[PDB]
This record gives sequence, structure tokens and C-alpha cells, in this order.
Amino acid sequence: TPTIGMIVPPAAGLVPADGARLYPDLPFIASGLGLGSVTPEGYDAVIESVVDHARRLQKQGAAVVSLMGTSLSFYRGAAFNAALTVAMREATGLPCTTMSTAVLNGLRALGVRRVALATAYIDDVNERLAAFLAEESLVPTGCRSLGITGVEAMARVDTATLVDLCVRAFEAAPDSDGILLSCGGLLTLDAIPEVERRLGVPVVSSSPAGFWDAVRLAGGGAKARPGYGRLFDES
Repeated sequence: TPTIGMIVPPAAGLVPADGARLYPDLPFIASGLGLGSVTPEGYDAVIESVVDHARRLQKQGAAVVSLMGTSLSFYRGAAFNAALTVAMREATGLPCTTMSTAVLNGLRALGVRRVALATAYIDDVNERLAAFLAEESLVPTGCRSLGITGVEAMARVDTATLVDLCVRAFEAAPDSDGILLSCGGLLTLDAIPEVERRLGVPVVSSSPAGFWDAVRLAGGGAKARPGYGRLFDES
């Protein structure tokens, strides 16, 4: 059974709880970046830090590495994500991926072209992720946010609150094939099937999608626990 390595933003470097539950029998390890919003040391220093943490995971026995950070994966667009992926792969000799690649793969697997975006965080996250999706020829149809800033760190948002968010996002953009939920706080898994039940359209949650994508990359053919929505039920 291959170990799955994840690079996460906070220095604490914990494996995210919101996804680990999908795969209770698989070993995950994580390495935390601790980077600031801006890094005065410059662009090379940011890339070096990502690459160093990928090496650390390789040395600790990871069989694949996923960059599980929203800003690094999405905020500079798809070409940057691809270049950083190759830099990671060339640094480690391991299959490497990211959260944005995972989200693209999830929406593709579900046949989603027109997407409504929802977040528990600020508008800017939806705008960045929408621009990224649009550049990849998907069609953002609408954006809804809760504005809870603490979700950039340790905040947990109630399932019912996340469900209302996604439902209202879709009702405002009812011409959508599906919904992308990002920055939803510590736990989002429970909202997914409930939203899908109420709307009849699939939901991709960015962090759980990164788990699914890494497990797929790993090549074991392990299935997620059932009951967490179309993407995980079907793969």
C-alpha cells in the first residue's frame, strides 16, 4: 500500500481531516510550508520551498506528492500550476499533482462544463478559481461566498451552512452542470451528498477532490468510503 504525501500551507503540516475520512485504510503523510501571503525572498524562494518540501516527503517514503494548497494551485493560472508540477516531479522522481489538477480532473470525470462556484471564504477566492477554470475552457456561471475569514486557518463551518451556501449558489445560477466548493473550512464532506440530493447536480469539494486525485495517481485502485456523493461513489 503506497504512502500518499501532501504539501499543505500551514507550518504545522497536518494531513487535512476533510478527506482523510474518505480513505481510512490508506497511509497519508504531510509537510507544511508555512509561507506568508507574500514572500520577500522572491519567486525562486517560493518554488524552492515547495520543491524542498516535496523532497522531504519523498525521503519520508511518499509514493506520490500532491500540493494541497489553494493559492499556489490556482492563483497564478494553469501554466504556472503545470510548471510547478514538473519542477516537483523532476525534483523527486515521484508522480506529482496539485489541488487544481485534482479539481479539473473531478469536474471532467463528472462531465461538468458550466460551474457555479461557492466558498465559505471571501469573494477573491471564487474570482481566482473562476479565472483559472475559464482559462481551461470551463464556464463559470456564478459565484457565492460567505466571507468567513477564519477559514483561511482553523475555522469549521456547519454542514447546514455549507448546504445553504451551495443551494443558493445554484439557484442564482440554475444553468450550471455542477458546483465547485472551495475554502469551506475544516470539514466539507458531509455537505456534498446533501447538496446533490437536494439539487440533482454534482458537487466537487476542492480538498476532498485532492484526496481522490492523489489516491488515483498512486495507482492502487482503492475506492473511497461510500456515501460522500457522485464523484467518490463512482470511482
